[PDB]
Amino acid sequence: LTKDVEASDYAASSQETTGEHAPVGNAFDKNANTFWHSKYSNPSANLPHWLAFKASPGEGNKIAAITHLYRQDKLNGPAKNVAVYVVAASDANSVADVTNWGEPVATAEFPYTKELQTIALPNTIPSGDVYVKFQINDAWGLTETSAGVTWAAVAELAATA
Ligand SMILES: [Ca+2]
Repeated sequence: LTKDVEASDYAASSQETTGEHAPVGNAFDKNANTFWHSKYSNPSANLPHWLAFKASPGEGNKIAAITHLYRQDKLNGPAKNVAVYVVAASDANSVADVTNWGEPVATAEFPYTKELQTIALPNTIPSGDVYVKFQINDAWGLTETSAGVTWAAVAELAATA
């Protein structure tokens, strides 16, 4: 019932730890002020960028939604076109082991905003413990109409059940 789910075993396509302290862990710490950021220091990562983690909802429940909160400080090309993949935690030893994520169970286009975004998931996803990949295919520019940025940042990523 609209409640948050234990996350663990965090992974990212890339992360910045040189130019600033922005590891994947920043996206799961329940602090709006901290964010994961893609590696932009040289050699910089490119799109798509993603975060993944394990969601543990309890035995008799299923994750209903992924939530995304951008950084809150400024508008710096927030995520635009996103995709969520899901597999059963049994599918591998850890998040990082997962070699096939299947078809996106959900997509979303986010408005030009810092506000919290919710992506409801289909009930065809496995029950109980799941690995989740949140992937950013496209980003906003520095205005709505300028060319999209090549980097990504997320202050918080979470699953509800
Ligand atoms: Ca954070």
